[PDB]
Amino acid sequence: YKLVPQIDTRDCGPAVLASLRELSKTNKQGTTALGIVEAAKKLGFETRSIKADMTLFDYNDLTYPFIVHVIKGKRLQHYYVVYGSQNNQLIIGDPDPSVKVTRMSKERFQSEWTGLAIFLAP
Amino acid sequence: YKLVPQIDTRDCGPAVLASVAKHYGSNYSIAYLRELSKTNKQGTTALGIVEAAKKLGFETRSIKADMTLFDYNDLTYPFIVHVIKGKRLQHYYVVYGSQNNQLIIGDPDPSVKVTRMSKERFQSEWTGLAIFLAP
Repeated sequence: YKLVPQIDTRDCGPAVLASLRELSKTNKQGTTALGIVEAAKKLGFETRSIKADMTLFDYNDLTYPFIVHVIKGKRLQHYYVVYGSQNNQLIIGDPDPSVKVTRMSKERFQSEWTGLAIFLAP
Repeated sequence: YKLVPQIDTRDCGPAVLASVAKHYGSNYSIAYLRELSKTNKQGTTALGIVEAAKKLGFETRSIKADMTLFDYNDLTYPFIVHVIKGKRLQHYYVVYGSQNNQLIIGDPDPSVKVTRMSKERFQSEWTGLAIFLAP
């Protein structure tokens, strides 16, 4: 589960992306979903974004890994990486150096998750 | 329910901002809120709406909620919500009230403007992010 951690309080977008700062745009308020999409396009990846709910993790034909837009307190533009699910838990990567790859409850992820999932494939 | 429509492909953020700051008197040009909210080619981010609304003399609180939020009658309308509309992954609405199983929303889209919307459709578009602001 190779995850590249964040450094600045703004590079969360790029940080999930790699797992660059200018390609999306990333400015002071972090990246916008459209920015992640655009930047992933430039890098030779097909992208489809979807608005989903928890049933997305019931699907067996889900192509991991992918990006999710999440809200952490007042990090209203946060992003995770989703590598898989196991039992009733998710394996996610948080660019936040204090978190990185973690087991996370499906409940907790539901509380943070926008429903925005960005899928990419070459 | 007054609503400042969007013109540019990017100004949805600024447009909901003006549309609300208008409700408590203040009038601002979209070209300016654009600058305050740091809106670029890729629209505004929730942080942009928050910062800009503060700068405009508003105490603001953002929250992550679900539809149960509208089962609380002492909800103070109006407020801004982050929604997903098609490829418009950053769209925003104004929420003016609720009546029946339906909400009254303001969509800066000149073709939409103020509209009633079912609880279901709004649930499908909505992030859960609600931005409440007060002078």
